Amino acid sequence: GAMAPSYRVKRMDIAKNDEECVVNAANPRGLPGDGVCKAVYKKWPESFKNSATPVGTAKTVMCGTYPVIHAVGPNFSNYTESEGDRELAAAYREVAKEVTRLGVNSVAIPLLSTGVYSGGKDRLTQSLNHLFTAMDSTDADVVIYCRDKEWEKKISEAIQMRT
Ligand SMILES: c1cnc2c(c1)NCCC2
Ligand SMILES: c1cnc2c(c1)NCCC2
Ligand SMILES: [Cl-]
Repeated sequence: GAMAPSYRVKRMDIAKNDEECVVNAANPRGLPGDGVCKAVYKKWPESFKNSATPVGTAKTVMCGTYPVIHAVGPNFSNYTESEGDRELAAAYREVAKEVTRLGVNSVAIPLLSTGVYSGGKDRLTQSLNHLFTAMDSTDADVVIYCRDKEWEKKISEAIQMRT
């Protein structure tokens, strides 16, 4: 575990992370995809061997010895708000199981279902709160990756609020 497990946020490409493993915002079919998934495909293409997994699950595949945790958030275009919320919570619980199993001291994680899968809604608070519910009981250093300057401030404020 980390000596004083923390949450941090960085605004940059998750393919440049400084952590012991990465969570991919994957699609269920293990396809290269877009956004976080395409950056992950470019950096760790070997990790997409047999990475297909259902919605609400995570499947880890090694790129050399570096673990890529493929986490499949729901596409809110297809799910009801209610069923989408259940699957988004579930995907993060499966990420916490994998991070624990791998014995890493740190993990890079994007906010699931906040981009192309958001159904055109702002889901920062919803996705971040499911991330916390899952990860609070782990002792890995969690580093959250985002792209948007305003999201960086809101994530930073949410982390600081609880400290
Ligand atoms: C997250 C992912 N990609 C990028 C950024 C952040 N910032 C700059 C351009 C590329
Ligand atoms: C491409 C690569 N990394 C990231 C993104 C896109 N979007 C969210 C933050 C991390
Ligand atoms: Cl997304």
